[PDB]
Amino acid sequence: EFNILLATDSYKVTHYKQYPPNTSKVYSYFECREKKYEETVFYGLQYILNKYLKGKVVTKEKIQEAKDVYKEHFQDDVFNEKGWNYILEKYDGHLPIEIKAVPEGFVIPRGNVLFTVENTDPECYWLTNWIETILVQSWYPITVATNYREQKKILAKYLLETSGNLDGLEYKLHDFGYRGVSSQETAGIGASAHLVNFKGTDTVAGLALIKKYYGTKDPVPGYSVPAAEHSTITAWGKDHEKDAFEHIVTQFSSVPVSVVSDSYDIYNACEKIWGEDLRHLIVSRSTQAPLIIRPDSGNPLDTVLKVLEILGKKFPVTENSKGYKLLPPYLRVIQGDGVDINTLQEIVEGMKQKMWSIENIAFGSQKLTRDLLNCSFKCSYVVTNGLGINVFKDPVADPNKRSKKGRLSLHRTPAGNFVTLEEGKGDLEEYGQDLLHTVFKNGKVTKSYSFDEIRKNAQLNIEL
Amino acid sequence: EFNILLATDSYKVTHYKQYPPNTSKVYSYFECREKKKYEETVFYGLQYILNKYLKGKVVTKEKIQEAKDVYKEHFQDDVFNEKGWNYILEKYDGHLPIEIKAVPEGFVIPRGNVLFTVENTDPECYWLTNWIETILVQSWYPITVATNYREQKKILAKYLLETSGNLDGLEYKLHDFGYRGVSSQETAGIGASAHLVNFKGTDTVAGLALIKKYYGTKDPVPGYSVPAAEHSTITAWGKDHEKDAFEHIVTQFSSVPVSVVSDSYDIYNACEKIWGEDLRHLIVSRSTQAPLIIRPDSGNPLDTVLKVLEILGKKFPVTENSKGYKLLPPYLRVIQGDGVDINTLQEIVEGMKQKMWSIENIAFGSLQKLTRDLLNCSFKCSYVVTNGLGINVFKDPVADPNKRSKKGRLSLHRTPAGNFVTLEEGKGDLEEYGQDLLHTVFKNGKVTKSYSFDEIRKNAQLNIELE
Repeated sequence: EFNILLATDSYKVTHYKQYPPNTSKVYSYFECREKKYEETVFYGLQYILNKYLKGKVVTKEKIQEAKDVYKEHFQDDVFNEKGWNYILEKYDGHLPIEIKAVPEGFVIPRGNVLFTVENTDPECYWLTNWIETILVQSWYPITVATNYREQKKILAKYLLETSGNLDGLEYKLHDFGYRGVSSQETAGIGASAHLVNFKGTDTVAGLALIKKYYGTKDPVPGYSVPAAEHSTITAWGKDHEKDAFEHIVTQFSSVPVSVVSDSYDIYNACEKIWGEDLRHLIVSRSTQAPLIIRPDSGNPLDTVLKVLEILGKKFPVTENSKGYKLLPPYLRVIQGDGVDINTLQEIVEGMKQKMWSIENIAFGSQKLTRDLLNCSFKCSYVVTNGLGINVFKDPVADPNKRSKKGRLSLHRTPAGNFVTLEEGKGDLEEYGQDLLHTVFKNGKVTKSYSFDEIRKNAQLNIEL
Repeated sequence: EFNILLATDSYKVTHYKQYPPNTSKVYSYFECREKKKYEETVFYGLQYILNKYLKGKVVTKEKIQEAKDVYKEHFQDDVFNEKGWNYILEKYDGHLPIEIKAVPEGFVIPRGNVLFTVENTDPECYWLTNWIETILVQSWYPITVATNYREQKKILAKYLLETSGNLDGLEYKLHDFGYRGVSSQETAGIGASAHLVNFKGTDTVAGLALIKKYYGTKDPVPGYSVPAAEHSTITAWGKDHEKDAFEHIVTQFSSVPVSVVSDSYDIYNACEKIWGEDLRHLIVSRSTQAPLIIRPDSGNPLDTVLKVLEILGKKFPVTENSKGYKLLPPYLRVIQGDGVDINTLQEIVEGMKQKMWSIENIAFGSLQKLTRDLLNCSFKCSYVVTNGLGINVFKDPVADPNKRSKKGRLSLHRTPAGNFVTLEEGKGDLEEYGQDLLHTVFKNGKVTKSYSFDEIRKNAQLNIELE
C-alpha cells in the first residue's frame, strides 16, 4: 500500500535536523517560474490532495515500515520516528498542513503564485517541505493541460479562418498516447489533462480518474470511435488489403470508422482502393458515419497534402463559404503520426496555403518536462524564535532561479490581470482580496471543483 | 481496482470484428526497431507488468459489467466483446489464455531483435493478443531508462578508468534525484528501478519497494543515500547566515558523508570564502568515510564544475595521482546535479580530463525527453493462422522503409561469432542456429519464469566491468 512516509526524496528524511533550531513555521509556494507558454492552466492538484494527502495517511504500521526501510537505505538511524508519531497521536494521522491554491482550470501568466503550503502546528515545521516531492508532480498535469490548450488555440485559429466557425474543435485533437507514456498512473493523469481541452480519446484511464476525483454532469468526459490498427489490416495478407478495408467499413457501416491506410502504400490505398474499388461503399455513407482515412508514416505535412489532393480528385469536393475546399461529409482524414505543437502548426498552415479547410482533418497526439514551464517549489517564509523572516534563493550565475520572498498572495490588478504580492504586502489591502483559496487543511479537502467547472475555467478567449 | 478490460487503447475494443473471419491465432512481437547511437538495449521491466497487471484471475463478472457500462457511453454504441470476455471467465476462471516468451531480463541486445513474443493459447481468444499491446508496450519505459543509464555508465567508466586507473566507486557516480521530475508516483518506482539496474545511489525510495516486491535482492536494499541539504534548509537561516547554516549542517552530520548545496546566493564565494576559509577547519578534520560533498546547482554545468574545482584546488591540498590527474583530498568531493543528461555528462568529464582533473573528484545527479521513439520500441503482429493456414504478415509503408516489420514466427539465436540474430518465417525450426534464447515467462495466467534483480544486474554489466 502507498506510504506517504516513503513518498519523498531520500534526503528530506534528514531535513528536520537542518532547519534553524526553534523554527515553528515553514511556508512554501509553487510557481511556473518566468524566464511561447506565457500562461499556464493550473490543473491536477485536486487529484493529488485526494489520492495521497487527505485523511489518516499515517499509521503505526506505516511508521514502522519507514523506520525499517530508511535504516537500510541510509545504513544508519536518521528517520524522525517521533515527529510522525506526534501526527499519529495528536491528529489521528491527518496532516497538519494548510494549502491554498488558484482554482483548477485557471489560466494564469507565468511567474505567479499558484499554491502555497504551510504547517498548522509548530511541531510539524518539517512537514511543509517533506511533501514537496509529491506536490511538485503537479507539474505534469499542469504542463500537459497547458500544452494541449496551446494546440487548441492553433486549431481554433485555423478552423475559424477556413470554415468561419469552431464547430467540432473539441474533437480535432484525439488522444492516442496510452502506449507511449511511462505508466498506467501517468496514462490516467495525462489523459485527464488532455480532456480539460478536448473530448476525443483512446485513453480510457482518463475517464475513470475524472469520475473518481472531479466529476462530470455527463456519463463520461471523453469519446471514441471504432478504428483499425495495422494488425487488423495486415492479418488479411499483403494481397488482401482491399478485402480488409471492405470488411471493416461494412462491419462499421452506420458509425464513424477510422482506417489506417498506409500498411503498404498510402497513396495507392487512397487513389485505387478507397477511390476506385471501394468507392461505392464510401459515397453511400451517412454524414454522421464518415470514413476517416488515417495515414501514419512519411513526412506529416507532405503526406497530408498528397492524401487530400488524391481524395479531391476521386471524390466530389465543394468550396465552402470561406473559399476553402471541403471533402464530402462522409469522408475525413486523421493524421496521428508525429503531431506535436510545431508539426500541428506546420500542417494547418500548409493546408491553408493549399486552400484546404481544417474541417477536413483531425489530429492524433512528445517530451514535456518540469523545466518547460519551470515548475518549482520553494520556501519563502519561516518563523524562528517567534520572528518571521522572508527567505529566498538568488544564485549568482542564474537570475532566472531567483525565488519570491515572504508571505505570498494573488490579486487582480486595476486592469483585470493577475499579480503576485510578496513580503506579506497582500495584508496592506491595496490590491483587494487574495485570489487563492484554502483547498486543504489538517487532513481535509476544503474546496474542490467539478471537471465541468475546470473545463469552463480553461476555455480559450476565442471560445468565449 | 484496476480493470484490464479498461486498460487498452479504446479502438482495440472493436478489433475482434475486424480480423479476418476464421482466424484462430494472432502472434505478435516486440522490438527496439533499428533505424537507418543506442545500438544495444537493456531488456528490463516486463516482469513487473506480468505480475502487477497480467497474472491470475484478472477477469471477473463485475469487471466485465463495468467495462460494458463504460464502453456503452464512451462509444455511444454497443461494440464491446462481452461474449469473448465471458469465455475467458467461464473457461479459464478469468486467467488470460496467452503465452509470452522473452529474452532474460538484464540482457543487452542489439537493435532490431525480437525481445518478446505474444500469442493466444486458445483459438477463441485470437483477439486477446493485441488487446494487451498497450499495457505490454509500456515496457518501452523501463527498457529505455535502463539503457540510457547504462550508456551514461559507459562514459563514466571510460573517463574514470582513464584518469584514475580503476573503476572504484563507479556504481555511485550517477545518483538518482529525479523523483519530483517524473510524471507520477508509479513512474517514479519503475524509473528508479531501471536506474538501479546500473547504479546504487538513489533518493527515490519508490524504486526500492518495487524491486523488493517484484524482483528481489539478497541485500536488504538495492540502493543507498546520504544526508543532504536543499535550498530551503540553507535559506531558512536567512540571507546573512549561510555560513551558520553550513556549519550547523556539517556538524549535525559529522561522521557520515554529507552533500550541501552551495549556490543559494553565490557558489564561488561559498566555495572560496565559506568552505575554503571560514569553515575550512570543520572540513579538513573529516574522515575519508565522511566527505563533505559540495553541490553547485546553477550556471553552465561544465563552466561551473571547472571553476568550483579550480577554487577548491587552491584552498585545499591537491595531489597528483599515478595517472597524472589532480585529486582533491579524500574529505572533499563535488556533485553536479543540474542539467546532467548524457550529452552534458560527456562534455563535463571530457572538459575535466582536458583540465587534468580526475573523475574521482566528481559525482553526478540525474529521463528528461526519453520517449518510445528513442529506441523505436514497437509491437507488431507477424503471424496469423486463418482457416488453418499459417500466414506470415507485416507492414511495409512505402514512404518509410524503417517502419517495415518482421514476418512470421520469430526466434532469437546466438550467431557463430557470438552475436545475436533474429530468425523470421519460423526458420528457427530448421535448427541451424541452436537454441531459441526466448523463454516462456507467462502462460495461461501464470508467471512461468522469473529473474532476481541480482541476476538482472549481472546480465546488464558493462564489458569494461567484466574485464
